[PDB]
Amino acid sequence: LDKWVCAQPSSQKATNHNLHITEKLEVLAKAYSVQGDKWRALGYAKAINALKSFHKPVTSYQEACSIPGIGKRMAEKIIEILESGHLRKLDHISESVPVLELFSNIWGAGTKTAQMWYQQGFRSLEDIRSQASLTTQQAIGLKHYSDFLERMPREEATEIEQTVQKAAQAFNSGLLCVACGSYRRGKATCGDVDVLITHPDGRSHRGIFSRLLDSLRQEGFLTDDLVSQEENGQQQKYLGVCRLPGPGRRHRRLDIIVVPYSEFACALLYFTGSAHFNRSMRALAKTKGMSLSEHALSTAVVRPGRVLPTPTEKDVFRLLGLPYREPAERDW
DNA sequence: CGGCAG
DNA sequence: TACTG
DNA sequence: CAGTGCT
DNA sequence: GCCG
Ligand SMILES: [Cl-]
Ligand SMILES: [Cl-]
Ligand SMILES: [Mg+2]
Ligand SMILES: [Mg+2]
Ligand code: NA
Ligand code: NA
Repeated sequence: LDKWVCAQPSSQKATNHNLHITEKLEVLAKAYSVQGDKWRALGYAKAINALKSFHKPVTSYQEACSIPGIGKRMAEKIIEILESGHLRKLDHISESVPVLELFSNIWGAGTKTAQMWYQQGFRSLEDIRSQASLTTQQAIGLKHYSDFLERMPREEATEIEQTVQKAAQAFNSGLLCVACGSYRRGKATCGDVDVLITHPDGRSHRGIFSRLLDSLRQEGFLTDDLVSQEENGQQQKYLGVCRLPGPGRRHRRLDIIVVPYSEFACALLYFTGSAHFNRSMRALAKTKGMSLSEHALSTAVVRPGRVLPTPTEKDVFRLLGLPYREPAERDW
């Protein structure tokens, strides 16, 4: 399993012997991403991780092609950056890219919405404010534009997780709440706070979003809601905005999901990430005739598959033939 | 040639 | 994979 | 449904 | 973009 990142520790990227190469490829990858070339950007992402994890500085066209995640096209850009120190294509990125990046950083606006605004002639958030037709989400996103681009100290994430846990455990002391995402992976700063809630009795998790959200709204803790389907009663997730009380506090993104205990480990695995780690592991499950989601690890379906027993993260690693990784080692 | 997570 | 419209 | 966001 |  040298071809899968979920099989390796992410700490390999700590000693990156190719920054002068990857720093330029990241710029190309971002241009493709904001321009909508989802797959070309994905390939660039995997090559940047392969290069970041390689043991030595790359020096040879042959050496480069041998690396999984690097083919002929990528090799030639490498040999170009090594020989000449610069990469010519970086001076031929569409001039539209910076504006596209500006717009697609509005929460709720993606590549298709950005490309449309650009075609209609908008070039600044000012134009967007005053001429674009915005969705309820995009309007909130626009209003917290800077805040949603800002990361917070992991100490503030702990306060936010504690706020949620105290509210939830107030009306059911048996609830378990866990902070996931970059927080659980050990990062010093967190872009948002990802809270996982369940009840170990297998049933008391049902019908608690309503109680929890009202409790957290009665405190003024929640300032905006991005996604919160709370009419059908099948609510699985919540995405919104919060702010801790007092001076010098910023608006922070908050994601909550409630899960039945039977799905804890898979829910825990998905929410802890990283995202590329998840896509790698899930891609690995497919090859082994399995299917991994936030709900379960299961076998392929009948042209309804069996659900494999996964009481802990460890068991999901074991069933996929992978060495276990601490959450901090899944930071791909 | 087509998938690329679910 | 779960939302929105 | 297309588009978007979550990890 | 890369991969099988
Ligand atoms: Cl991979
Ligand atoms: Cl576990
Ligand atoms: Mg996060
Ligand atoms: Mg989140
Ligand atoms: Na290769
Ligand atoms: Na966006």
